[PDB]
Parts: sequence; structure tokens; C-alpha cells
Amino acid sequence: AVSESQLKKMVSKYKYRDLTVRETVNVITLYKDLKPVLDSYVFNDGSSRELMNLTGTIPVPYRGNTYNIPICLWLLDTYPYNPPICFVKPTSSMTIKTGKHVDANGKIYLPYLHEWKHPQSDLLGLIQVMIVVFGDEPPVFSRP
Ligand SMILES: *SCc1c(C)c(OC)c(C)c[n+]1-c1nc2ccc(OC)nc2[nH]1
Repeated sequence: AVSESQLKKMVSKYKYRDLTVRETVNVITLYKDLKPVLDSYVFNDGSSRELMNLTGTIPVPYRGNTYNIPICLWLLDTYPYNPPICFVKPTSSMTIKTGKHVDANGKIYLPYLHEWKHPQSDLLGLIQVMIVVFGDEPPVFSRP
């Protein structure tokens, strides 16, 4: 379990630890389905830095059918002035259908993000928007 005090230690490496910590509270307090976890990251330079990431699932209604989408959010050490890179966990029956916002590596582009004024949409906005911008056309789906 991650405590808020500990949360500071976890994102102490970032330059905006206050807004991020405060903002995460909003995300895990309202979206408890998103849990923060500490992870080790290795850069090409060989230098290592401990970064915290949000990992879990988001229930999404679709065609009367609902799927449990597993997603991992990695924050850049310069977050939130830097956009967050997202990765969608694929499976044998779930594939990535490239389209208007999904590439082949699982990158997610969202118009609200390009017009997101800091701090208005906030991370919490990204998740409900994720629930909406993916409901319009699930970039991923289960194929028998
Ligand atoms: S958020 C990715 C993830 C998940 C979902 C998970 O839960 C089933 C476990 C056990 C591990 N990871 C994950 N993927 C990683 C890539 C690199 C890294 O740094 C060493 N840590 C990762 N943890």
C-alpha cells in the first residue's frame, strides 16, 4: 500500500512533486481503481531512477458488452509539463487495431490532451476522457 507521506518519497525525484501528489490523491480517491506502484526504470545512459506508475484496470461499456482494460501510466520526470506516455497491455485474444489515435506500439493520442491547459483537465480528466474517447471507438477489442 502507498501512503501519501511515502508518496512524496516515491515522486521526490520529480520537480513538481506537489501538484502530482495532490493530483494523484484526486485520481486514487475518486478513481480507486487506479493504484500507484513504485518501479525501477533503466535509461540507455545506464543511469537508474525510481519512478512511480499508476497500474490497474478501467471497466468500459461497449456494444452492450464490457471489457476490463489493463493500462500502465508512466510519468516523465518532468511531469506534468511533459505529456504522459501510455501503454495498453495486449493479450493473445486482444490485438491493437491501429487507427486515428493508436500506433503500433500502443501510443494513445487524445485531442483534449493537445488542447489541455495545465492544470485544467488533470489526470483524473484523462481517465474519464479515456473512458469516453475509447468508448467512441475501442482502439482494442476481443477477437475470438
Ligand atoms: S504496469 C506493467 C506491469 C504490470 C501490470 C504488472 O502487473 C501484472 C507487473 C508484475 C509488472 N509490470 C511492469 N512492467 C514493467 C516494465 C519495466 C519495469 O521496470 C523494471 N517494471 C515493470 N513493471
